[PDB]
Amino acid sequence: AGFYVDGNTLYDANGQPFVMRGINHGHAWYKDTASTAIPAIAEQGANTIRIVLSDGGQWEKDDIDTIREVIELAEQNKMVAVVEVHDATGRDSRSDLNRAVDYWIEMKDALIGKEDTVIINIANEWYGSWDGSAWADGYIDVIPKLRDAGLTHTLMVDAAGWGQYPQSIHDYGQDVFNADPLKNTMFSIHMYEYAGGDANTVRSNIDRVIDQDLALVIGEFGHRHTDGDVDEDTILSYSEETGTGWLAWSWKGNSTEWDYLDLSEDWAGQHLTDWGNRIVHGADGLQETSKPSTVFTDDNGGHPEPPT
Ligand code: NA
Repeated sequence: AGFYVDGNTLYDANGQPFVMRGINHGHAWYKDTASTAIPAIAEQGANTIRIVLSDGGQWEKDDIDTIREVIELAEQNKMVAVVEVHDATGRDSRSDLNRAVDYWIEMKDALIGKEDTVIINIANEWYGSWDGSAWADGYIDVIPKLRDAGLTHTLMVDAAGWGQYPQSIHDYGQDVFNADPLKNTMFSIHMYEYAGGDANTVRSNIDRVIDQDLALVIGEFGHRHTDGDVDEDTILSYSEETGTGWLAWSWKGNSTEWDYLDLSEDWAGQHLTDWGNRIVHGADGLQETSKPSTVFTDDNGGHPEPPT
C-alpha cells in the first residue's frame, strides 16, 4: 500500500482511481503557515495539496521535522500530499537535479511508510530547455537511486521547458517510465501561457500524454489575466472529461505582480479571491468534482463485519 499507476490512471492503495483536484501551497516561502493553510485548503474541498519544499538551494531548507509536520497535517485533513523540491526550477544542471534527489534520500525516514498518502514530485520544473532527450537522461539516471534508497511511492515527473514543454513527455515519457524498476511514475504539465493558452492547446497537451497510456496531472496552472491568456475553463472541463488531475497555483503568497494567482486573501481561507471562487465553487471546480482518496476512510470498502 499505496499509490500505483496502471496506464493513464493513478490508483489509491484500495485500487480506486484517484483524480487529483487540489491546490499548490508555497510552504517553502511561508513555513510557519502550515497548520493554518493546510486545513484551510482542505476546507475548500481539495483532495490533494502540492507542498512546495526547498532543499536549501534558493530558499531556506525544509528540514526533516518540517516535512513530518506538513505530512501529518495533510493526513489529518484527509488530503494526499504531493511533496516537491522547488530549487532546481528551470535548471538544465544535473547537479541541481542531484541535490533534489539527495534531499529525498536524506529525508527518506519522513516518507517511508506514507506511500498510501504521499506522492513524490522529484523536482519542480527541472530542465528549463526546450528538448526531451537530456531531460529524460536525468530521470533515467536518478529514479533507480530513489528506489534503491527504499522509496516506493508513486513518483511524479514534471515536463521539460519549465513544465511547459509537454512534448518532452510525449516523446520520452515511456523511456522515463521504463527506467523506474517499480513502474510507478506519473507526469505533470504546468499550464500557463505556453502550455495552456487556448482550448486546442490544453486538449492536445493532455492527449499527447494520456493517449500514450501515461498518467498525468496538470500540477500547476493559472488563469486568463490582462497580460495573458490561460484557458482555465478548458483545463477544468477537459480534465473532468478525461480523468486528468489538476492542482491550481496557488493558495496564497505570490509576489506582487503575480498576486492575481492567489486563491485566498487570507491564510485561513475565510476570504477567497475571484480566482479562489472560480477554482472552489465554479464549473468543474473542487466542490463539483473533488473526491477524497478512499484511504482516508477506514471502512474496508463496505465489507460486512461478522455478527457478535
Ligand atoms: Na462471535
